[PDB]
Amino acid sequence: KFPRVKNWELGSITYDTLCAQSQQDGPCTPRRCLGSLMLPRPAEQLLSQARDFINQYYSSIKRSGSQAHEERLQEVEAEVASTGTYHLRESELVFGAKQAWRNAPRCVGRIQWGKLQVFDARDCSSAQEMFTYICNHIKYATNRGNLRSAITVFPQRAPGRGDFRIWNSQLVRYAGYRQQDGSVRGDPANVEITELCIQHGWTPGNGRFDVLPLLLQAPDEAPELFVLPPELVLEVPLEHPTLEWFAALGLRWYALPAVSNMLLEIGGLEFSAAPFSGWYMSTEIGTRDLCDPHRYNILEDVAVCMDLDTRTTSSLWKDKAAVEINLAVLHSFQLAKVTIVDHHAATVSFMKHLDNEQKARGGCPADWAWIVPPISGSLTPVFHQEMVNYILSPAFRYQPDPW
Amino acid sequence: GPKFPRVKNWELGSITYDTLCAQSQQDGPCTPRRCLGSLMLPPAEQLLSQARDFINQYYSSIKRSGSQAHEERLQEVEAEVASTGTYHLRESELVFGAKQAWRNAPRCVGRIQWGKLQVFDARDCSSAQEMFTYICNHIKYATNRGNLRSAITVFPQRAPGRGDFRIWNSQLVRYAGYRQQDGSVRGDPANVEITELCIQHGWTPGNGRFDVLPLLLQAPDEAPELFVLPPELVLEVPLEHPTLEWFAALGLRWYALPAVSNMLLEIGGLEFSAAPFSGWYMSTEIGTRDLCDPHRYNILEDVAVCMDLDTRTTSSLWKDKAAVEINLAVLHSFQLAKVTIVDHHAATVSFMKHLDNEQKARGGCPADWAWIVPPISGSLTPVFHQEMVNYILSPAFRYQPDPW
Ligand code: HEM
Ligand code: HEM
Ligand SMILES: Cc1cc(N)nc(CCc2cc(N)cc(CCc3cc(C)cc(N)n3)c2)c1
Ligand SMILES: Cc1cc(N)nc(CCc2cc(N)cc(CCc3cc(C)cc(N)n3)c2)c1
Ligand SMILES: C[C@H](O)[C@H](O)[C@H]1CNc2nc(N)[nH]c(=O)c2N1
Ligand SMILES: C[C@H](O)[C@H](O)[C@H]1CNc2nc(N)[nH]c(=O)c2N1
Ligand SMILES: [Zn+2]
Repeated sequence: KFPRVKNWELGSITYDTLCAQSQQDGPCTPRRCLGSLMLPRPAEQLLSQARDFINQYYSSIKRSGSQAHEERLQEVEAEVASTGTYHLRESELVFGAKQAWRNAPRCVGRIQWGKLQVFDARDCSSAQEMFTYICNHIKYATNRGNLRSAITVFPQRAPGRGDFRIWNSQLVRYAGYRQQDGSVRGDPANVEITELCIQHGWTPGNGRFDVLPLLLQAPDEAPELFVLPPELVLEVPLEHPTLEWFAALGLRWYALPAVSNMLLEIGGLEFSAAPFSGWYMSTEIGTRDLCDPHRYNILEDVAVCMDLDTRTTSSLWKDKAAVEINLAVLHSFQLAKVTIVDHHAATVSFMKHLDNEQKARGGCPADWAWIVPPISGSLTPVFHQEMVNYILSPAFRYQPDPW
Repeated sequence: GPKFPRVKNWELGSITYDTLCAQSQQDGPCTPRRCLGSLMLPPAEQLLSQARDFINQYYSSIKRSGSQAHEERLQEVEAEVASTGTYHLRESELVFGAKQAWRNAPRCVGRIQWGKLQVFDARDCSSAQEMFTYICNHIKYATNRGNLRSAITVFPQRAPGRGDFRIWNSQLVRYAGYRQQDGSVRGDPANVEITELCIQHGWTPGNGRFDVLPLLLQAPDEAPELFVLPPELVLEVPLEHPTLEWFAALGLRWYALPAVSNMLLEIGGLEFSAAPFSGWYMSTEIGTRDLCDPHRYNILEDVAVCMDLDTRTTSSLWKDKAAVEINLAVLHSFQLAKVTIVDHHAATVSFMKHLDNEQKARGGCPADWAWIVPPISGSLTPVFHQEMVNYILSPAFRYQPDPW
């Protein structure tokens, strides 16, 4: 009923009682576990999610059962009954966005959950306005290299109409241009979005690190194209502390990781555009973005530069090259004074987070496969820690692509 | 789409559907409400039903399903159980069942080799001395002077109110771990308990970092007996590095033969409590886990110091650099000594081949993602980008409680 959770390095045990608060089903059944899959395959229900959430909020400010709490429940009941929906107060939105981050099982960065700047953009009525808000978000979060976590929340989904959406998967992404002979120039993960940007009238570049425009969509309208001013997009040229040829690879990455395709669910309400951003963990760039074979795929090139023996896997050329690239990422961000965290530091701070949440809430939802870094897994404390995954609300969810 | 889990590979963009999971007769630990896949640990006519199912599986695998021989074997099994409460496997049924328990093991990346397993039948064994003889022959065959061969030895099955055959060691070859006066451990900390049990049963202990443990072997309703493995039978590999000359001076070594001795082999409801099985190593098991786990030999710092890394800051990636060199030392030294070993790249490539074989042969393959993905360079291997369905099929290897 309540899972026993063991750490195998330390021998310590806890019990997860928080999981009893889950009201949504994940993908697993007793017959089979689907925990390694990336994606999933009336008024009285909105009302009961709304009550839960308002109960969560008054409990958080230590005012459960108070006058303010009781009247807010009534405001919500009256509004749903008359209209089929309701609206959040700004402070409730602020609390709900922090909770959705806190509740995100795939995020190793949750020790920071309390420190989140929330921009209320729910008075947005046009793609133009979305663009201004997003530029403000980026300027704030970037902070000249001293990165600050942020989320901008555009207007909620409504029964009668289309969604506000950002078509891009992140605010900052490099173009992937499909070539004559089916090779890719740039980031292969962004081929389709690059093609959508072009067909909506973007004049494309022809480099490996061409920052994409945004496609922003106000309800029931064609998406609109907005070029991000180059001065807003902070980037870090990649070089290596001792390998001098490395800088000649012309490699670079952007400071700001900002997710823009996820849906923020709070108290039954859905925010289909609510982009959020923090700072990078070095392995996201050094290992996945640069070394994935279906991404920039630079491993072999680096290994050859290092004069390694590329003909046999057993020389561990791939491992040796991957470490140096992750090292180049860390050194380069440090040198350019741009916030970054390495995978050892991040995972140690996640273990602390696990302990804080154990005392605070009797548990912490975590997806082991996503928490464990993609190199040096067992060299991190999290490798050795059992984890319970489940869905709490407020939540960030996946949603279908708008096109 | 199909009413079965859809499974994607994100590197290649390819899709399969797992139909094999429908044949799972046993619940794992997950529910719709929470996933517990990262956790290391979880008969009147219930036996008949498991036996019938296994016999159906055997008759399928030889293509005699629905035949007269198939129906007669069924009848023979229920009659035996009807009159004695248990039944017994034919030789060829044991061989099939043992290979299928390996095939079915969600945590094993070596499964491409599953059809190639020497099965030693030791169901006539009646004493601890004879268990020892059997085990020694297994070790000789399996080791084959460095050209390793997968093998399993199967001792008599659990019987109605009669003691189990048990091997007390979790592996046939393990290094002692000696609890020191200052709280620390000399040798392998994983093995402090079994080490202290061996002494308690009369072993005279060494005091080294790599003392091979004796076996504690238990025949039915008898105290376990202690058996020292003849040293010439236990092939070890001293560890050296290909370019770092000082690495040899560290005096590290590991044994050639990984052989699990504490797992239960269940076949058709029959339970083989002593059934040691063995293969060859994947290099990360030694150079990443056994040598670098903090709660194991823990040599990362020492190696990083020799390599002159900055061990005072995480962001120098000293741990990552030392671990790569240790894994390379393990591969290099096994190669030089001509002892079969597989690195984590080759192993994982071969496991993807296996997945594609099993998709065609059976419609899926149970796989535990967290165990299959290697402990270093995870996303550098193809298995990282491959979704996996995990579920229990039988025949199976299972954990069982310690005999003490
Ligand atoms: C402050 C620094 C932060 C760090 C170092 C960090 C770290 C990470 C990392 C490494 C991932 C895995 C990314 C991947 O493999 O694609 C991730 C996932 C995620 N994080 Fe964070 N995070 C930070 C801030 C935030 C913030 C502010 C939020 C939201 C308010 C957030 C919410 C999420 C969500 C929803 C996911 C899952 C993304 C998905 O499913 O695709 N994180 N986090
Ligand atoms: C041929 C070479 C083989 C290789 C390279 C190999 C590889 C591995 C590896 C790397 C693991 C993970 C173990 C750990 O981290 O503790 C493992 C687990 C396992 N393998 Fe294999 N294997 C091989 C042969 C065998 C054989 C012959 C059997 C049985 C007949 C077997 C059955 C198992 C089982 C049951 C586990 C899970 C053990 C547990 O849950 O504690 N493998 N294998
Ligand atoms: C098919 C598919 C759909 C979907 N929605 N998401 C994915 C993978 C998720 C993901 C992919 C990338 N490239 C980057 C991030 C930013 C991760 C991040 C966020 C923050 C806020 C900080 C940080 N360090 N990293 C997340 C795949
Ligand atoms: C003490 C203990 C008890 C228990 N119930 N479970 C475990 C974890 C499993 C395990 C642990 C270790 N150290 C070694 C192996 C050999 C794995 C192996 C086997 C074969 C046959 C080949 C190979 N390459 N590796 C398996 C440990
Ligand atoms: C199939 C597998 O679940 C998939 O490759 C996951 C593994 N772990 C991950 N972990 C993180 N942090 N990000 C990822 O994209 C993935 N990919
Ligand atoms: C907590 C987690 O379940 C545990 O540490 C697992 C992770 N993956 C593993 N993978 C393998 N192959 N072997 C292991 O012992 C483990 N340990
Ligand atoms: Zn699961």
